[PDB]
Amino acid sequence: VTLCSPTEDDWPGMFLLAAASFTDFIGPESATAWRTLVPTDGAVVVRDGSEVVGMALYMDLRLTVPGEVVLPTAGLSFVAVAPTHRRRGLLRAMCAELHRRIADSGYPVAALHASEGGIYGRFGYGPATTLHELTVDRRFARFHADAPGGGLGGSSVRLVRPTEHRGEFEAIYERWRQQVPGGLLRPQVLWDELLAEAKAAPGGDRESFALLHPDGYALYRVDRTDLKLARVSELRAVTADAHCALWRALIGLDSMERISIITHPQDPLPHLLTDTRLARTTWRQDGLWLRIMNVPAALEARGYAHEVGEFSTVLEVSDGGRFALKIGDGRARCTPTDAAAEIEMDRDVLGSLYLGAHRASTLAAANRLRTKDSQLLRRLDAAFASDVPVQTAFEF
Amino acid sequence: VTLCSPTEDDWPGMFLLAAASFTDFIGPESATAWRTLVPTDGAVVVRDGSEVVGMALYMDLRLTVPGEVVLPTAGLSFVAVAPTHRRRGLLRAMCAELHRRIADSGYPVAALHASEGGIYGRFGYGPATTLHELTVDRRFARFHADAPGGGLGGSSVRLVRPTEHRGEFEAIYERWRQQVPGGLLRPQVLWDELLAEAKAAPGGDRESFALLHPDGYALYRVDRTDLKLARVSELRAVTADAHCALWRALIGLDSMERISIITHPQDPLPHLLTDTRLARTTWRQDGLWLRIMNVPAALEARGYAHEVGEFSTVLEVSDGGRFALKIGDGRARCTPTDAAAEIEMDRDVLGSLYLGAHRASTLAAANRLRTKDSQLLRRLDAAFASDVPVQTAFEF
Amino acid sequence: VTLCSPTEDDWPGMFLLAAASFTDFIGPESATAWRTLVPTDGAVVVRDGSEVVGMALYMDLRLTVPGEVVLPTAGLSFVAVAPTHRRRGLLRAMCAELHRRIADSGYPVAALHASEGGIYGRFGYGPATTLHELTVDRRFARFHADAPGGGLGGSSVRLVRPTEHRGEFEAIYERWRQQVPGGLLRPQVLWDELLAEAKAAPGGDRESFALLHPDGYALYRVDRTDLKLARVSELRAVTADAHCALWRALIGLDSMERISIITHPQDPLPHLLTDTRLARTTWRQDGLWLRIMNVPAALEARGYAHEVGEFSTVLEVSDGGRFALKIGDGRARCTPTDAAAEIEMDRDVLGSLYLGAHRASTLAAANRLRTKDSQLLRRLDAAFASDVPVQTAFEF
Amino acid sequence: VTLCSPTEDDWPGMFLLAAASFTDFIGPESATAWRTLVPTDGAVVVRDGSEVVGMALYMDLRLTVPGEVVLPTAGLSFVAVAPTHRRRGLLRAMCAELHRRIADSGYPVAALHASEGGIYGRFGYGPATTLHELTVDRRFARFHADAPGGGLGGSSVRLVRPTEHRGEFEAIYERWRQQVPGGLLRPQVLWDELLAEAKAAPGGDRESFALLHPDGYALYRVDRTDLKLARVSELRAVTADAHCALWRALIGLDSMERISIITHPQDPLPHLLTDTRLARTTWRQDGLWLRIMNVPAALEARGYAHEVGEFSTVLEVSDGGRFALKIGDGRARCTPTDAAAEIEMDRDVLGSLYLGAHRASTLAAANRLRTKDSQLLRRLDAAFASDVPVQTAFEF
Ligand SMILES: Nc1nc(SCCCN2CCCCC2)nc2sc3c(c12)CCC3
Ligand SMILES: Nc1nc(SCCCN2CCCCC2)nc2sc3c(c12)CCC3
Ligand SMILES: Nc1nc(SCCCN2CCCCC2)nc2sc3c(c12)CCC3
Ligand SMILES: Nc1nc(SCCCN2CCCCC2)nc2sc3c(c12)CCC3
Repeated sequence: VTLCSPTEDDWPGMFLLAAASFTDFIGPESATAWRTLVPTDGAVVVRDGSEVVGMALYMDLRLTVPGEVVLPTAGLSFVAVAPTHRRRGLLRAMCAELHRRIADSGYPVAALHASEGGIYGRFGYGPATTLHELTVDRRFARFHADAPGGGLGGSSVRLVRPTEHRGEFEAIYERWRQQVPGGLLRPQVLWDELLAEAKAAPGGDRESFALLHPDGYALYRVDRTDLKLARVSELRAVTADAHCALWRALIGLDSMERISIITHPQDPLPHLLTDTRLARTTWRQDGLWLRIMNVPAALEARGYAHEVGEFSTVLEVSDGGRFALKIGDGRARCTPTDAAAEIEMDRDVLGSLYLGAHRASTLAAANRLRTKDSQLLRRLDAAFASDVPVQTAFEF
Repeated sequence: VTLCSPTEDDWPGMFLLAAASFTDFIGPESATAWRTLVPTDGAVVVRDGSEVVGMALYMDLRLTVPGEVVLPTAGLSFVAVAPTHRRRGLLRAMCAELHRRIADSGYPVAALHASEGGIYGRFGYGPATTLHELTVDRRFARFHADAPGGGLGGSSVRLVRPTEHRGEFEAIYERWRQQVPGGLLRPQVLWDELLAEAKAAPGGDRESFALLHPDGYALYRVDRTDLKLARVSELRAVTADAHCALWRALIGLDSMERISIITHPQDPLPHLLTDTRLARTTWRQDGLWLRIMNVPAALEARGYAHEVGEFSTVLEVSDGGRFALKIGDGRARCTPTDAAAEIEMDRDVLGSLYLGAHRASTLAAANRLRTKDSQLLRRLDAAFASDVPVQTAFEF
Repeated sequence: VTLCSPTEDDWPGMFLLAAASFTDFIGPESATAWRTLVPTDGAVVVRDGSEVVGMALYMDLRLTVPGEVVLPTAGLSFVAVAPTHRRRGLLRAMCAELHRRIADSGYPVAALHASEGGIYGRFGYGPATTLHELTVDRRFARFHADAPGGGLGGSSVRLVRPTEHRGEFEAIYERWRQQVPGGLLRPQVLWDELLAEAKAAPGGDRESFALLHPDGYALYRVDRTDLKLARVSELRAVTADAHCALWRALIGLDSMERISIITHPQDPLPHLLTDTRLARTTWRQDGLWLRIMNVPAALEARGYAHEVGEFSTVLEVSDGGRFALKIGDGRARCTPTDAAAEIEMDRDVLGSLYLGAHRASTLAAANRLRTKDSQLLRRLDAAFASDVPVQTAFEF
Repeated sequence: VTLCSPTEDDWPGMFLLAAASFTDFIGPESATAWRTLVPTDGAVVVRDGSEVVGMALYMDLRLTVPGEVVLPTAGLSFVAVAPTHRRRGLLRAMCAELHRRIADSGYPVAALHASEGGIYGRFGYGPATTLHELTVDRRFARFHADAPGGGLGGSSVRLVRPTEHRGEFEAIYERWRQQVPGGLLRPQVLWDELLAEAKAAPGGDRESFALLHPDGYALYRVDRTDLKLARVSELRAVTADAHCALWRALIGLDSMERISIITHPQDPLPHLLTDTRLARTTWRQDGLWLRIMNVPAALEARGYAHEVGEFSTVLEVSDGGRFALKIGDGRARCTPTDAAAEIEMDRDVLGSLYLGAHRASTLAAANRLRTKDSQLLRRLDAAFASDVPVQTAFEF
């Protein structure tokens, strides 16, 4: 067992390990598209003597963070150890090698989507966004008087075939991802994939329809087995008007009993209805996980709340450095120091604060984040908070 | 049909309407205890010609709000219209009469627990706290290295009969409710009720056990039908140590597969585990609903974030007044003005911001809260936010 | 934390730990009856500083083993560690102390019923009997021509109130337990308990009825929630005639769709029907677990198959001795030796072979039982096998 | 209605009756393969006046019986009566005709797989092997210290595409079926069928993967609807090492919660784990059914336990002959006699004892097997028992 970059002849073995390791694997001729996002030296394989018994890679991604700043981001994915080589330390070896390469390439952060919430904390990854399934019983749903877009005169929302309005979706998503923390550049090849999932499958998923507004879209389909449920796969809205308009259209799906969507905890949909409770939260999970690769480069890159006054402190990341952190005017300066640490935390905890989805107060309550001054805790809390709520772009 | 204060001879008719209207009604000799919390002229009945076809009352409560300030609070409850007198405007008449009496008595706020999330918005009530059911699969649960109270040496947590350690629970709850927004004074008679629910029922609920720490307690019981589920009815912890210690004890219930609890969205339990995901959010609802009875008295009474700098603005509540609002140094001054409104909202929306559980940004996104300056929105957001997270005390 | 025999004043604390540790606990005034089966120095408690945080005891039992031989048996039960004192090594301390006392008292074997199949292997306990739930769809059930007791003329089976025919049940059970491996003497106090479970509970279990034959009985009751299911709590038959007669009566319960019973894997009921498949096996578990306390005393006490010819060998139990074992004429001689071991196994594996419910071939296939001669394996297999099939008496 | 051998022009009508009679029918161009195993005069059809309203056939099979002896075996299958011709005695006519031809061809035994356990007893078929579904919760599964193949150094097990390692599977199965009672020669055409079921179906079964050891294999696939369940379709192991190695690989399927397999009651898997209970028995049924066509030829062909001493007796099969049976040195001599019968049974009961999966004691308890000497019962029991446990090869 040795660690190597895969050659063209390894990929068939990687696809076999993929098929056996991921229930949701989309076959090799669709994995061709994701491969384009893997840089030269983005992948490691472990061979036995030889078949692939281990693999991991990263993709080149652009992640939006608070202050509408776009970071280069190594997206970890396609991580797998053969069932025949468990408890052999292959993951520890592969992750160490990719993190070496990710750091040496100058990525300030790495990101992934977890298959279990227990594996990735020990490698410096912290859950950074929260998924929120809302299911609406749309038979009872009435919009509030105060809701926009309920006036006698035209609807701006159209029902369309997704495949025929790609450019409009691309345009809206591009505007969306640039102004929202958690947003990812979605390259051409993943739009090719998204619109091939939109056509009906023989004895699989049903036809996907689109609701198109000048400033937003929604892709939805009826569930395979529950024919009274509509699953909103993706809703992107740039303006509050577009968000409300699109929800009026979805509550107008009179053949459905329930609309379900995976959104963020600050989704305003409940407040659009006369009865907040009709939009039930039916499921919550960690979305994107973040590993801060370079602490000073990442803390300096994002914006901070203009509301909190200027303040200084010393932050220690366990096996990650000690830094004089000064925050004011929504910018941070982060420099090396040997001064006494006022605030200590593991690198994963920093990942979790970074997009401003978890409050420092909460992590401190669990002792994930040590300090002896609670004034500094309130300040971190307010500084790291995000004006624009954190959303999740797409699974990779 | 006329509106009257009930006399001693009306209560049997009220109890009949209660039994027919509330599935969870606890019989008349236990309703005797709650009656003590109803002031003279706290109740209205509607008689037909005569049996009770309508009733509503308020109880005298002390609600803790941000800045560890305790408000007198009218707690609405025992609201019911006979199934024979629907769409007759009896609720509108009864609520109007109680709100007249509540206001004239000098209560700055009123509060209730909703049976539906659609009834109470139009009477000025806004959902103000969020309930969060966490279910833990305790077979997989491992505490983090960073977690307190996992060191060789004594446990401070004891397993006890609830009935034999009342004074200790009372002491801990009193300390808890005084330092947490949403906290309610729990009077003697509701401790009498809480410990009568703690004994096993013939073909009903099972025996309740207590986990007692110097600085916290947990009441739990095994579910009636699911014998592998433990329901934590109530966990109160004053210190992070007490909260962690009590959870180590609950994960130690080796005969159970799952521990469920109703807590708040900022509960640190997920962050105590190596796997955040093992604490699944299985259910979310509006907890306490708030009606601000006197806008200037309530905005002046609570504390605000010291982090946001001093700022002034003009707030209009629909049919509720217009006020020059100046906030700085965590105090607010709120005075009458006829100046142009910068910020507008219905009274219910104010109820929802008041305990700092909903962000103004979120309500603004839904157009529940109108302004043309987004800088002022960020400021409201930060000012009204609560350092100590908002919890729910007990249903009334 | 120290290990002590409990005094009369400890038992209230033990009952508290019991109530919190066992979902099926029957309250203290019924635990009074089982207490009579606990000898002086049969119990250990661990106190903290003081409440009971740990307890274990054994009861004096008479277990029937192959060759209709009755062994004195320490029955372990009432084992519990407080949820506040997990991973503290209290079980290891308590089990060590009881095993010291059990051995020094001259018990050749100890036995228990497991709450998990993973705890008790490391303390020398092997699963020794197998439980088998058969559910019959009695609407389709027809007895075979070859079945006894289907002839024109009287039925010998009567439907009776259990409480009125105690002596007859006692008589039949006494005959049953003396001729069946796994049989236990059931003392007077556990008959007092068995017939108090036979009366209907308010919002609990339904009335128990009895089917009484001269040479067997069946206790059954309709399920709480499934009113088309009859649960046979206990069927004891001395003669094949009695077993068949009692099943004709149970298939005659025309208001029921299904009869369920927990029996042994060799129960002949399937072979009584024209359709073997109508008696579905719906559930299987380990019944009684056995720890051989004195290897030579236990191997010498039981009978062996007369069919296998005389043979000698050397058996090593890990940390349990090495013995020259000679078996012939259904007796064994077991003496100390330092000669080379032909057969090796952990003490738990011996427990599992002892009642002849597990085949040595099967344990050898799993490498629980090492030898290099497969002829000796066939011989062990045949010797240790039981003519009369192994059954489970009652849970303790 | 008359009984005829089908001509080439009957098969389309037979396939229609098949499609309407068997839910699991695989279409006509796959039935082409099984047809090759049907000898000339292996099939009967009943025509009405003309469409096929009745059919039955046998296939030429080689069944392994105790003593690693291989019998020619008529495998009954494709038995069907049109729903329009029930209770017309067509099955009785067709079975009589095939049994005439099977006997006259010199097959000592016939075998089938039942669609109901109630049809086939009256035609002389006895259930002879037992199926056992084990489901493992693989999250908790830990192998015992004593288990083979858990040492630092290479795994001998590989994850492979089934279609690319046919010869290896064939080799291992050939070795397996020759040394195990219940084993069947699997001809080339049924390997062609087995590896066409191994590829993913559009809106059907998922891709099948293989775990390959030098001395064993496992075919598994994720369930259609339960994506956390892996179904092991087939596990064949020649050595205990291979069996353990393959189970370590299956417990290493970390994306699955549960591994299910259909195996035999003596499968050693439970004993490989620290917790026997984690391998739950979730389902049991009759596997292969056996009809002894020639009693003396079949009793003479198989081996018997060498452990039981030489003994003689007289066996009567109802309408099947009376025989002087002498068993010693694991051989039997079976000759015609008119001497008094010591042991009587229906032919089906003999089928059930023949592979040594049912104990004579058990069948005697049900009066399926009459004798007045219980010493002779113990001897039959031991003689007919099988050293190597009885397994089920494949459904036909
Ligand atoms: N990165 C990829 N993603 C996907 S689908 C996203 C599934 C999300 N998971 C992600 C993990 C668990 C939760 C949910 N497919 C492929 S194929 C292929 C790649 C790749 C990389 C290069 C070859
Ligand atoms: N206030 C009371 N509460 C209760 S139990 C709390 C149930 C919570 N509900 C509250 C509403 C819906 C959700 C859940 N019982 C009684 S009796 C009695 C009173 C009263 C007042 C005076 C006579
Ligand atoms: N030995 C006892 N048994 C029972 S009920 C049997 C339950 C079976 N379990 C046993 C374990 C798990 C499976 C199923 N109750 C009591 S009270 C009391 C004793 C005792 C001892 C002295 C005070
Ligand atoms: N013998 C065959 N088997 C199968 S699939 C095995 C199904 C098992 N059943 C068997 C019975 C019920 C339980 C389960 N298919 C065919 S097609 C075709 C034949 C045949 C014979 C000649 C044309």
